[PDB]
Amino acid sequence: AGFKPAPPAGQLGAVIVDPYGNAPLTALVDLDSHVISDVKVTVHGKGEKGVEISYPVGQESLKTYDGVPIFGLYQKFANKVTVEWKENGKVMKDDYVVHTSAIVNNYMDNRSISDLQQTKVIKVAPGFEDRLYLVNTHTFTAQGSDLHWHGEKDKNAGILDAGPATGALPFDIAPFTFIVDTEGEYRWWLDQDTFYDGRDRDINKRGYLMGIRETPRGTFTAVQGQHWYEFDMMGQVLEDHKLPRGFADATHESIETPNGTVLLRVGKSNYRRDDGVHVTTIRDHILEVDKSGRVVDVWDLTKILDPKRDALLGALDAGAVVNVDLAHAGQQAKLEPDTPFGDALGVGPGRNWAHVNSIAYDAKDDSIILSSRHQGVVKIGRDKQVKWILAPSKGWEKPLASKLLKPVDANGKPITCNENGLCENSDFDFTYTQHTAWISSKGTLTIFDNGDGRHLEQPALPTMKYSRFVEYKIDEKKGTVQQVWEYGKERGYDFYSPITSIIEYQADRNTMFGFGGSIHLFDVGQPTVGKLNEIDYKTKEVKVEIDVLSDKPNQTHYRALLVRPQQMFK
Amino acid sequence: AGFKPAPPAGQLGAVIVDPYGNAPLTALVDLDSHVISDVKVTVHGKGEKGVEISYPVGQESLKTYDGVPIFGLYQKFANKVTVEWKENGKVMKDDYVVHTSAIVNNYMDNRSISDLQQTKVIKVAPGFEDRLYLVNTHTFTAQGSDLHWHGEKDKNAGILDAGPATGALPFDIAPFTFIVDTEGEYRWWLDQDTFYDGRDRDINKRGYLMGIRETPRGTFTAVQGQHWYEFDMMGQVLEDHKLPRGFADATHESIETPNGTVLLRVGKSNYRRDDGVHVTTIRDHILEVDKSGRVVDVWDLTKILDPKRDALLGALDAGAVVNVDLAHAGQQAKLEPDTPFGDALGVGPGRNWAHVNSIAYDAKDDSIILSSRHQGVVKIGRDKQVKWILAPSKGWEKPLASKLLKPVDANGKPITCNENGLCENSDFDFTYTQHTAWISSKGTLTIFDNGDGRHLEQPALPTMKYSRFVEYKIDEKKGTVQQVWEYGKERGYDFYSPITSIIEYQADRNTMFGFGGSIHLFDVGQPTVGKLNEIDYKTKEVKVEIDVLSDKPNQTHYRALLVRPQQMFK
Repeated sequence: AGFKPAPPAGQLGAVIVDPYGNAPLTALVDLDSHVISDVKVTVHGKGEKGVEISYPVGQESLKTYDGVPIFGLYQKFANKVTVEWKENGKVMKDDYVVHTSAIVNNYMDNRSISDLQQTKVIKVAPGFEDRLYLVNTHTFTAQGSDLHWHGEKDKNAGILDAGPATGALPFDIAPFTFIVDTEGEYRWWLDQDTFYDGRDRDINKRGYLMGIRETPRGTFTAVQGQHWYEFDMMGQVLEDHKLPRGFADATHESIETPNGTVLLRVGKSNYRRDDGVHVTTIRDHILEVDKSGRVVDVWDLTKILDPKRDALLGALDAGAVVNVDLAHAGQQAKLEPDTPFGDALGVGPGRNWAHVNSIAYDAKDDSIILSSRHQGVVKIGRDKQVKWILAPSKGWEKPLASKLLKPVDANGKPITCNENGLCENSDFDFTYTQHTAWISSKGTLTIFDNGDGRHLEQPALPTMKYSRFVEYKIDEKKGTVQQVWEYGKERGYDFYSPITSIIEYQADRNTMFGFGGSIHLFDVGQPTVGKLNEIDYKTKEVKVEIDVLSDKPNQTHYRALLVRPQQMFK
Repeated sequence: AGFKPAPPAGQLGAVIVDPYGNAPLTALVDLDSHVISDVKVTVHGKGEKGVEISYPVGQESLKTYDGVPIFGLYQKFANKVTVEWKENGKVMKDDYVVHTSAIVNNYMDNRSISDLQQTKVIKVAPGFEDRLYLVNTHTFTAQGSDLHWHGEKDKNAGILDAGPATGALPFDIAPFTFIVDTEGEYRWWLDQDTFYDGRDRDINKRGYLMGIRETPRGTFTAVQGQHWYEFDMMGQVLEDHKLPRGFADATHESIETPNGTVLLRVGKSNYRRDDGVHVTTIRDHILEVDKSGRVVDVWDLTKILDPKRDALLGALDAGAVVNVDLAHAGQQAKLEPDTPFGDALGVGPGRNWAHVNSIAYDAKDDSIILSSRHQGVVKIGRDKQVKWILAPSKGWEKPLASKLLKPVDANGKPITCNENGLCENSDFDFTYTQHTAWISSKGTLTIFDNGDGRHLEQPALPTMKYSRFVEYKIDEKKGTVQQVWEYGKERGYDFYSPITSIIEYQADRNTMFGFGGSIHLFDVGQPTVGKLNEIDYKTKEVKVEIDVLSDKPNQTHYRALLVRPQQMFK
C-alpha cells in the first residue's frame, strides 16, 4: 504493497498539516497511543521582531483531536515549533520544523488590488506585542448578487407581470477570515471553501459569514445565509444547522448563552401581514435555539417594537445601510410609501425598518439587549415586553415612549436633550446607526456609535461626521442612563465608520478594544480601512493601532475579535 | 407568473405531507402566522378495529416546525385527522383528510420474500390497544459488504503480499425502520435514504443504523458507521456528527446523558499495540461526547478489563456473533492463536474480545454500566476503575476477580455457584452473550440474557437453549447481587434469540417490555422472527405479543422501543 502513513516525527506521532482541511496554517501532532499531560505548545517568531505564540492544551482537546493542536503558523515558511509534555512522570520535549503552504484568495477580478488584504502596523505599546486579532472580513465575488427569494404578487401589480422578490437573499459575499499579529503577519486563515462556494448555486453554501463569537468551550459560532455553525481553531466544523423552516436570512450575530442555547438574528419567511400579503421579513426576529437546531424561543420584533417609526430612517445616508453604493453617497434618504418589499429602507414588515445587528443576553434577568441600526437600542424581556430603550425621543408613541431612558450626569441630575438627542452643556449623546451593544465584564453597556444620522439629520457637509466608542451605566429601577466614557469624537473623518464595526472592553489590561470596519468607504477607488484599536481605559492612550486594507476598493469589513490562545484548546 | 404555494386547507395553513422528506407517513399543518396554543392532534383508526393515535403539541414544537406536526398516518390512505387548538381565547377545530403515498423498500433481490416485513398480531390484552413500538431492523443489500479498512502489514507476512484489513468496516446493511400498532399496521416509516446509501461508495452514508434511543426532548439519537445522529419523529435530522478522528465503527448504542452529553460505543483507529502493530480495535472503547462532537471523555476497555480472558469466548456458537454463518451453525468456536486482526472472535486488541453492545449512565455516582457480549456485565467509574462485575468466576485474574458480585437469595444468604455460573438449589443464573444491561426506573438492573454459551459450554443439542428477561438487585457496598425476576426460561427454543435483542421495564402499566430479535435465525430458508412482548410484572401474563417477520430469510432484527406520542412533540 500500500502506502504507509506518515511515520513519527519525534517522540509522539506524525505532524500533520491542516488535519481537517480548513485551516492551512495549523497542524497536528498525532498522539500515536501515547498517554500524556501538562501539554504546552510554543510557535517561534519569524525573525528578529517576530511574535512568538504560546498556549497550554487541555485533556478534552487531546482526546478530541487524538493529538496536539498547533496553532499560529506562518504561511509558506519552515515554522519552528516546540511541544512539551509530561509522560510517565517524566518531562518531555520535541522540536519540530513545520513547513506550510500558501494562503489563497479564490475570489479575484479586475477590481483586485492584489490577492491578500494588506496590513499596516501603526502603533504597538510595550506589553501589547503578544495580542492577536481575528479579522472577520469579506471580498467581492465576480458575479455579485445572483439569487433572490420569490415572494407574493401584490394586488396592484400588472396582470401579466412576473412574481416579485422578497427578503434578503442577495446579502451574499465571499469570506476573508484571518488572524493578524502585531508585526502585521497573518497567523491563521480559514479556507473560504469551509463554508462558502460562490461558483456553485447551492444556497446551502451562500450568504455572508458573520457574527463570529467565542463560546464557553473556546470555540466559535457563526452564521451564513440559511445556516448557522460552530467551529474551532483547528478548522474542525463542529456544528452545522439549517435554520428552522419558518426562518431565513441569518446575519450579523450569533452568541452562545450560558444555558447551552444560541441566539440568532433572522427573518421570518411566509410572514402574513395584516393586509394578507406574505413576505420574508428583514432583520427583525430573534431566535433562541438549542444544540439540536430546535427553536427554544422567538422574538418577533414587528409586534414588540414600532415598524412605523421613521424618525431615524428618514435621516440616513442613502449611500450606506453593508450593502452600499454610491452614486447616491452623502444624500439624505427620502422615504417613499410605494417602496417594494425587500432589503430596502422603509417602514413596515417586509422592509428594512429595524436592521437589528447585535444581540446580548442578560443572565441576571433572562432578557436580551438588541442594537437596531434604524431605531436604537432596546432591552426586551423573556416575557416579550420592552424593558427600556436608549434612543432619541422623537417618533416614539406610547406605550413605548414611556420606556425611554432619561440621561443624567455623574450626580444623577437630569440632562436636557431635545427630541433629536442633541444635549446642552454635556458630553452626553445617544447612539446613531450603532453596533455591538453588549455587556462589559463591568456590568455596563458598551456600544460602537457609528454616527450616521447623528441628531436625526445629515450634516451640512459629509466630512462633519464622526464615530465613537461609548460606555453607558444604566439604572433599570430608576429608568436612567449615564454616559461614563467615550472616545473617537475628536479623531474626525479618518476614524469614522459609517457601517459595521465593534467594541468590547478588555479587563485583562484595562483597555477598550475597537474595530472600525468602514473607514474611507466613500473614497471612490481606494481600499477600505479596517482599524484595529486598543485604547487605555484610564489614560485614553493608544496602545495598539493596526490597519487592514481591503483587497478591492470600496469593500467594507464587518468585525474583529481579540482572541486568546490560552482559551482556544480547553 | 410563478407557481403558488399550497393554499390553506382550513383555518390555519396548508397541510404538507412529509415536510422534511424523510418520513412519508407524517404531515405538517402550516401555521401561516397564526398564534395558537393548547394544540391537540388526533389521527383516526382505519376501519372498525383501527387504532386511534392522539397527542398534545408543545410550543417549542410549533415554533420549531412553524406548524402542527401530524404523526401516525397509514400509508396509501385517506387519513382522517383532527386538530384542536385555542386562538384569541376561543376553542377551534379543523378536520383534515391527509392522503399519503407508499412505503418503499429500496433494497430487494432474489432472496426477497416481498418488499415489506410482515407482522402477525398474536395477543393484545385489554388496555394495551394504544401501544406503539418502533422497530429497529434491517434488510440485506444486493452487494453485501464491499469495503474494508486498510491496516498495517504484520512482521511475519509474505514479502510480496498486499496489506491486510483491519477494523469492522463490513458491518454495513440497509436499515428498515418503522413503527407498528397493535393491529400490526405500519404507522411511521423512516426513509432508508435518510442516512444510508448502499449503491454509492460514500462511507459517510454507510454502516449499521443502531442504538436508537430517546432523549430528554423526546427526540432520538442513533449511530451508523462513522457518524452519529439525532432525529425527530417528523424526520428532521437534527444532529449529524462525524466521529472524532481517533475513532471508528460506531455500533449498538447511543444514549444521551442528563448532562447534555452522549455515550457511544466505538473502536479506536491507529491503536498501537505493545508489539508496535497498529490496528483498528473492535467494539472496545466508549466515548462521552458533547453536542459539538468533541470528546469529553474516553474509556479504553483494553486497559480496564482483560482482553486475554477466553472463558466465554471459547464457549460460543460459531454460527452467530449479528454477523451470521450458517454452515458452521451449532458448532463450538475453537480459538486460534494466529487469527488475523479483524471483526473476529479472539483475544487481544484488534480482535473481537469484548463486543460491548449496550451502555448505561449511572447518575448517582457518575459511572457507566456496560454489557460485554463476550465477558459479562461491568460497571466502570469516571475514574476508569472497575467497580463491579456480574459474571461467572472462571477466567478472571486479580485485581478483577476481586470485584465479582457474590449471588444471594432473598434473605441475603450466599448462593453456591461453580466457576461456570451453574447454581444449585436456586433460580439464580448469570447472563451469557447478553444485551441491554440498563437501569430501570426502580433502580434495578434489567438484562436480556440471550443464552448462547450458557454455563460456558455449548449444550449437547442445539435446541437445548433459551433466552430470559431477568432483573437483578445489587448492593454495591456489600458486593452482592440478587435475581429478583425472570421470564422466558420455560419457552424454549421458540423464544430463544441468540443475538441482539432488548428489554426495558415500563412503570406506567407495570410490565416488562421485550424484543427477541433473532428467533429462528438458524432455520435455513425461513424468515427471522422479531417478537415484541409486554409481560405483566406481577402475574407474568402476556399482555402484548406481536411478531415481525423479516423480508429475507435468515436476517436478524436488532431492537425495538416502546414509543409514546405524548412525549414526541414537546
